[PDB]
Amino acid sequence: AAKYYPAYRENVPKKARKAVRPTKLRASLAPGTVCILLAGRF
RNA sequence: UGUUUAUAGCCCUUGUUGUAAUACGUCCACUGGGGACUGAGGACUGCGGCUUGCCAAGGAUGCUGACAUAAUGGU
Repeated sequence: AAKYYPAYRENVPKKARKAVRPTKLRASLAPGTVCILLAGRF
């Protein structure tokens, strides 16, 4: 099959059960809101 | 000074509004937030929920950025 296999039987990680679910933003950050930038260049 | 709701009212008992409210106690296998520390394990098995796939259910993954530097780290 492949060429130059590693001399170590690879350790596959255990199947994680972390499912990505949609972020629930703050109830006060509706579109059209005026906001204040705290960090960054602005 | 003396009296008995009058041109203020109060105290006691009962009825009512009443299945009154609140406080306190207790409980919810009811629920909304904010912060902190930790991520041990390493294919598959298990117990469960959902609808075979999915799942927060036998231990962290995902999306990114900066720097790739003495920056982290050590002496």
